Amino acid sequence: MTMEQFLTSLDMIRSGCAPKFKLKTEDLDRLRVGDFNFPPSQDLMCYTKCVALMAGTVNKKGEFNAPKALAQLPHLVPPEMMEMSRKSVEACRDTHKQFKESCERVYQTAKCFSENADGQFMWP
Repeated sequence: MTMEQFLTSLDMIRSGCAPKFKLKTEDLDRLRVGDFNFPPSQDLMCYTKCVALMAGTVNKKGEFNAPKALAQLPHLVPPEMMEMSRKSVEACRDTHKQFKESCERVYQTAKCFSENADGQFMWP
């Protein structure tokens, strides 16, 4: 995918997940720019799970599949974002083990991605 297709993909992914939850627009805006520096609601955490499930990077128990994530990357991010994404997958591959609940596992892995992103991070 191109950068242009990626940016638009963010909205398309959000549209298939956001209606399932009660979410604040201001929280979604902050995740969109990689700002995870605020307390999430349960809804917001499960929203992040719905997104990762769509991407095929976690199972229904929210366990992060780092081999599959790396295999999926070309269908998720453009070339310009591959190396940053690969690095973040490696840094955050074990975050899910600290947590037991599925939504929480995904949210904390996403939060780790944002903090280990050596550049601009964007979430659907």
